[PDB]
Amino acid sequence: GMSVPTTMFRLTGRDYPPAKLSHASLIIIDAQKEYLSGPLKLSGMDEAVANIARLLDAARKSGRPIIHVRHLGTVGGRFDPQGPAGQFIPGLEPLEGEIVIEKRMPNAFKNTKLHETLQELGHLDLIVCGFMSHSSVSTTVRRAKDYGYRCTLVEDASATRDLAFKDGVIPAAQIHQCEMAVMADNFACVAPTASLI
Amino acid sequence: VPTTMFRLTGRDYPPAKLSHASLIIIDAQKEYLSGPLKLSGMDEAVANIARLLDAARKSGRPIIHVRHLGTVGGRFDPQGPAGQFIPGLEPLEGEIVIEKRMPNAFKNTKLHETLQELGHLDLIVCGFMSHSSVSTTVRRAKDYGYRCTLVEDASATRDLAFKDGVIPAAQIHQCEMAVMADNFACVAPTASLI
Repeated sequence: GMSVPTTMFRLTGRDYPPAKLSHASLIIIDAQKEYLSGPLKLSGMDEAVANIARLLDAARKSGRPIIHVRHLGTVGGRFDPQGPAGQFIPGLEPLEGEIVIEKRMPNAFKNTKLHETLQELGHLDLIVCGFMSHSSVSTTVRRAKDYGYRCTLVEDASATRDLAFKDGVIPAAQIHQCEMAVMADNFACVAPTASLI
Repeated sequence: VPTTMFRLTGRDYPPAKLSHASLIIIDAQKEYLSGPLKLSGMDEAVANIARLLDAARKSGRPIIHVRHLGTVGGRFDPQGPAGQFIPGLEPLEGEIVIEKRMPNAFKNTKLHETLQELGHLDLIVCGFMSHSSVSTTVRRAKDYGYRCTLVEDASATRDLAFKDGVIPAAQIHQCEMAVMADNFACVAPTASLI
């Protein structure tokens, strides 16, 4: 057969199974209207949002803990909390009983008590989705590793945008695939929505 | 060509000047020269770390060597070659050495204490692997309010598996440099700093 890279997980024998929704807490990062238009408009949003909605539906049907994260934002600015950009994406609004936090940093733990909350909920397995894959999602998943959580990142329920590399452009798909490979190497199980619901 | 999150939020800062900076070299160890963790483009990355070290030493700057602890039968075997510094990238007396177990070089280390003691908000970061310990450490440094400049040609990674196959080291590295430049560090070549 064909030789391929080995994940840090498999090399060290630290690979864990993907999360089962039935034993997990679901975390939806930054499902906000900022990402539907303007310079932060993300690629492949129709399907990523449809998949977040599927995960939410499944989590609610199953009675699982659900945590919604949003940017604190800036009044009159990006993720404006007094304007459309700070609002939840239609269909991805929280319901009564669900946890909702506001954060300043890409790391959703920093000054939010997300750690205390996840301790209280009692699950080491986290299912993670949202935006942007390379920034708040990547950072939060990495931080969760430090606290000993097992993350399963839902690759088709997350998105990013085209990024600059010097005076050129890397498509959103290429950024996203690279970050999914990076996550799978050493920071999370990476899985499609259909495998969880 | 896209703008950055930094510029959109007005949170962009200038690249570091070596004269006002602390230099951090992440895991410049022999593990990454051979074996399953052999990284791509190491000849030039190591030559550039050596250039940064030279320049930092000539100018009397704080230099922090982060080394991975390692384990018997694991990576960076601390009783064997893999755990040693790459030739030419060894510390000199009066430099700092910090041992770590996790990709985040702050976790269970005195790296934060040390950076605070050194006084410099500006960090020049290089080393290995770009997507794992380097990316993680630079992301964590944002939390503490540090300004990072990541030296893209003094860092490296390896080919990785994904759902649709194998992504070459060069592609991983370029994408992570674009990611870093969006929201986590100024990204600059070695030549611009020395």
